[PDB]
Amino acid sequence: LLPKDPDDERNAFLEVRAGTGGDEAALFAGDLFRMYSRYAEARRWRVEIMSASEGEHGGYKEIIAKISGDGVYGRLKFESGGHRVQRVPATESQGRIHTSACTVAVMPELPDAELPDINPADLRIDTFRTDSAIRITHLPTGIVVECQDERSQHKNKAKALSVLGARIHAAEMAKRQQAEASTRRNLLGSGDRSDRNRTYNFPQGRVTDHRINLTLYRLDEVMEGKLDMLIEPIIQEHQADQLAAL
RNA sequence: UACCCGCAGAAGAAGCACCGGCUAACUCCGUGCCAGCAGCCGCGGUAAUACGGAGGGUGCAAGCGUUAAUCGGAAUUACUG
RNA sequence: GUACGGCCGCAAGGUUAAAACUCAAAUGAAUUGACGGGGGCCCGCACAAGCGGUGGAGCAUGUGGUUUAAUUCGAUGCAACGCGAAGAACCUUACCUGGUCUUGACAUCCACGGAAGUUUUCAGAGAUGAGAAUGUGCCUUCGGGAACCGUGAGACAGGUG
RNA sequence: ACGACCAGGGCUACACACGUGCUACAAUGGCGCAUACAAAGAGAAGCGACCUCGCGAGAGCAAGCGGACCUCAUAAAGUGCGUCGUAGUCCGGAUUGGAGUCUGCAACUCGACUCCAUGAAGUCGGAAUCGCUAGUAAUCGUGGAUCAGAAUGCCACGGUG
RNA sequence: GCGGGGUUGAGCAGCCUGGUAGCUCGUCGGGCUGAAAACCCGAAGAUCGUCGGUUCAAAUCCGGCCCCCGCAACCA
RNA sequence: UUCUUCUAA
Ligand SMILES: [Mg+2]
Repeated sequence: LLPKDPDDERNAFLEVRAGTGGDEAALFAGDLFRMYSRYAEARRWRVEIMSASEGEHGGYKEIIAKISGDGVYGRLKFESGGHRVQRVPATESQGRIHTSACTVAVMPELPDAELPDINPADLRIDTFRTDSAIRITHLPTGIVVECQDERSQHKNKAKALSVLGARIHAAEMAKRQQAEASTRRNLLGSGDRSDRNRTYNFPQGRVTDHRINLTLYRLDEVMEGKLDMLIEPIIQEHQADQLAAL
């Protein structure tokens, strides 16, 4: 009955990087990615890693994936933000609590047909080491998306453009939503993609949201993909933001 | 005018600060190195006497705090010293 | 001991000498320690002297990793790794997949209704579903209870969380 | 329901990586026959002779012994002879087919063992690294617990040295 | 416009008159260390830029192209 | 002869 965001039914391009705190966050970049792998397989969604980058110490410097299926952006759009891990390092033999965090970007599946204002004069495309590596740079936004992991040039080009065109959608629809003042009533959270949304205390096994301040000692389950325990009450409060302003 | 006389009924009249230590005075609940606190040492990194609330208590009192400000403590420019 | 200025110098620079700022310390000796690619001493299959073995092979066994609906969990320098576990076909099993159950398997309390209990048929993977003969061991100025089943009420249980 | 019960699963998966073992790469050996020699334990439905039958795994009889009595119980390395003749071998045994045996509701996952066939790798192992100072190392058997069944493990025990 | 070259990941040898893919580090894995380095040990990886031809056979020889790299774009 | 380093209750 509620007027919904029509990009919710789109799928999700996904962008995870390493964060602050050292290898712990870079591990925690790789640690979170297994959960969404468990989640999207539980959600019967196809995980498609478009590009990946470790810190070569067991932790991912970054990773770009696409998760596709049924209403994938409508379940993952809330996740974009800071997410903190609290644990004890293995090189520490005293129990000094180091803390680290990571950065999340969730974008709708935006086709280039749904991107009419794309312009190759507004693009800068680099081909390097038949050369298979593709670096596409969107000139008015400065958005640079590389793809080199495929064996051929044509496969890397569409993969570097689709994430970039999603980042054009990620830039512009954020710049449309932050411009609209009364539309943010139907919005759970701040609307910026930088809030420390959820803290992971591992010795407590604690999952603690911060936008609704929902605390769970269910981390072992959640890390293995029991995440609709969290995503659904977010939407229940997100649509409570939608219903109470109507 | 001061002042004096009766008049009504407990009637018409109490608060602010603080309680980890220094420093008199504490428990409980929320809270979780967040929110905050803070003169100093310092708290909050789930069991907070230090955060917020409750009660309870301390201390002043029609004020109570805060800040600014000057000397003091400082023999910390030392004549004393 | 720096900036600026003065001073001096052939120059190098010297000399005179700040403040903004920032910290809640800085330092001094001395003490117990620890540590030393310091010194001295002593001891150790520590080295030396010896013997065999591992690492190569195959397999057992364990962990990691990976995988899994699940591969239950713990132990991971020495001092985890044929460890927990002196022995996972089921059981174990703590895990998965379904099937189920809720004063609950169980403790005790509390009534209530059948003495228990005895044999059986069928459904069902089984957890269970009605059939189905009974008994009166116990006791009583005898709810038929207690033993022992079932029902109910909550007290609570339970948890290898 | 992080509680209770049932079946089935899984705890045994599998590119790998490591630990720890076991068995090898042979002639001081292999194989065959003959023969010598323990110690310590275990045992009542037990240990189960004895004989029977089965190539054997076993099956049946069923003594005997709660055990300084009987059973387990024949120690093995060895000794003696024969044989193999320096080879992937009469080394070595992986794997796999077949066919059983036993256990236990039940051996698909997922058992142990027998028989037949099969006969990988392996011809002393890089950098490295381990153990051990005498009955020790080395090497050879035996037993025990755990245990329905099921140990190259663990715990003992002797032999040689 | 003309010359040059395009080679395991990388940077490069060999490119030899065509029967012929080496190096080094990197990588991977062990060893060493309490750990990381360093070092040691062991591993693997190339269709020789491209489209073709000549050839018994092309990295090789040849031709065209892609890429650059050099060079030259003069005299009033 | 040679011989470096150890984030953060
Ligand atoms: Mg090792």
